Amino acid sequence: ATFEIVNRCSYTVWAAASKGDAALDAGGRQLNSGESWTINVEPGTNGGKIWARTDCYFDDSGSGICKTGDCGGLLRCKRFGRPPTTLAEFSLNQYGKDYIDISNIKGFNVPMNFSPTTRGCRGVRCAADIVGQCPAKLKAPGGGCNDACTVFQTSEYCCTTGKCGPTEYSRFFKRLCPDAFSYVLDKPTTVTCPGSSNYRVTFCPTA
Repeated sequence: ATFEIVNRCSYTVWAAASKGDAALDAGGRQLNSGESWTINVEPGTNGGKIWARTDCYFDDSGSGICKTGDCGGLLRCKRFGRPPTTLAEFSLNQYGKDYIDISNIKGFNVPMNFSPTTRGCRGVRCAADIVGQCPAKLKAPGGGCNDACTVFQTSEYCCTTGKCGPTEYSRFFKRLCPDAFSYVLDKPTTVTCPGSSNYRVTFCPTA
């Protein structure tokens, strides 16, 4: 499948793409405002993620540090990023269907739009001012709005027993971005698309 990754933010972001155990394509790249990066992901990819990182320094060997979404200090991510990160998640060619969603289970950093560029399904979006409204206990000094698991490490917020309910924190993310997963057991806002679809992810889709 082809993913085009479009930075519509006024600020530079460092896009990242991984399936946890490896890079997807180059794994990461700088995107200045308006730039687009087209990547190829292998059919059958299960548990792929896309996100933006903010405020990154990298040396000439591709080593450094971002304030949100850092993936062990590399430009080209092999691993998932440090929260807070708004996540585009996908599993492709799963019994003939692709499954997409946006998640705030690991917090929020940049607003996003994750849509098909082929026919047969709808996109999803989380484009509210979650950082501006974030609660002080979840505000990340680095930038962004953490999830309450990250911060408090309780069974309830992390859903460690497999039984958990929504919370004051999860409801905050849900109130602002109802189409994004707000906690691990939220009613699914997964979208099922035809197998082998192509997509666009747009950072700051409205500004």
